[PDB]
Amino acid sequence: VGSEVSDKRTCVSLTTQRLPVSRIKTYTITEGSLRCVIFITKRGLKVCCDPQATWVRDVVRSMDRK
Amino acid sequence: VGSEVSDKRTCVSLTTQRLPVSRIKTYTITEGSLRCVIFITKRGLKVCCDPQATWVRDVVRSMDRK
Repeated sequence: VGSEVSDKRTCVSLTTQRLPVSRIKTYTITEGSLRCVIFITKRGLKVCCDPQATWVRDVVRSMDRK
Repeated sequence: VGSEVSDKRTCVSLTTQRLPVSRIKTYTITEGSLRCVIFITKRGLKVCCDPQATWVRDVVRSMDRK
């Protein structure tokens, strides 16, 4: 959520229950080059599948040899 | 049988994306005393959390090898 609503990621957040969870944990699903992140919260869950969509050449990484 | 039906599989579902998935799979979360079942589909995601209440006898799912 922010002061802009255009392109975040394709994530959906569904609110269910109000029962406490052990910890707000995130699960990553990786199937067929598809990532999915699940946020378990005490008021709902966020599930966000990403087919490496945001994976562009940003920043440009280069590992220092050693 | 009729219009009386407040009982349903209490799962929250949203349809997002349209990319084919490797397998419509389910991940079952068990954190604390909370169970959750996540359906990955090629056009949506179903997250069904169960704090151990939706225990009905049907479906009969042999655990698809995660």
